[PDB]
Amino acid sequence: GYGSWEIDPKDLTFLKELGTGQFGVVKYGKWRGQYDVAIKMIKEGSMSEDEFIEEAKVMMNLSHEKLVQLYGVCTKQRPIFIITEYMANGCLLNYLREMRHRFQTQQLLEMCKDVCEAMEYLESKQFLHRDLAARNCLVNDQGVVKVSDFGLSRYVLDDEYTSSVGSKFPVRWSPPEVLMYSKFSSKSDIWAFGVLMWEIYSLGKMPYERFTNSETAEHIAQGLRLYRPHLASEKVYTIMYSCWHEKADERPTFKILLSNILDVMDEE
Ligand SMILES: Cc1cc(Nc2nn(C(C)C)c(=O)c3cc(N4CCN(C)CC4)ccc23)n[nH]1
Repeated sequence: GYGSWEIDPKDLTFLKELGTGQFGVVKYGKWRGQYDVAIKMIKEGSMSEDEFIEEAKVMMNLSHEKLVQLYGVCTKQRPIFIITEYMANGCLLNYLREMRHRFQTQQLLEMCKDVCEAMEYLESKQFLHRDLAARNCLVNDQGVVKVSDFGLSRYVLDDEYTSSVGSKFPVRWSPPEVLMYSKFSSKSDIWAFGVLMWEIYSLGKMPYERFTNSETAEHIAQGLRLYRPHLASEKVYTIMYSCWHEKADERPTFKILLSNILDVMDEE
């Protein structure tokens, strides 16, 4: 079985429906009567057994404070449950678009820092995310941003690349070598991170806000990039822009990006 990862359904309680997507309903509940959890009730026939086993392995091997944590699964009942850590402020993209937060740039840089820490860990484990974007990060009650949409959490979040069976490609988060040749690498994650920084500093604007995906691909083919968001200092823009070098091998690592971000944070 799944050992300690197999959660006893008797230890779950339900409080509120958070969402309903392609792979089923997500509810906010408690585990053991004390721990806040997001509970995904998997729609029967939305994923195969092998897919589940593969994606479970992914989440069970990876663990970091800035990665949305799997708590467990219930697999002896129908429907299947996936139990994850609860993130009270939900999706980062919607969070950024709420104008009432009136974010300081210090807050925005800390969001970047949180994600960069998670990505550095993934980098260290040789794990490629492949769909890093604000829509795929979650925010907890404390304003801490964490990366999700990996392994089983792809199904929890009703990932549109997964639910569209590859139809909806993240063009606006992709480097030229991906758009041209499907050449995925750590450096395609690095590129995505830069675009994410841009999303954060643009308070959740769609990247290439006046372009189609097709115009976007042409724009980057001309060596052109996203402008500096007004809220981003020149130093911050230098960091995000470094992620978009034409040559993949000229792009920084997440280790370097984290050091750059911290240096700017301490400089304020
Ligand atoms: C996996 C996981 C998901 C999760 N929490 C939430 N997930 N989702 C979907 C991604 C399922 C929401 O849509 C959502 C929305 C909110 N509202 C949104 C409205 N805002 C004003 C208050 C917070 C909170 C939490 C969530 N924690 N862990």
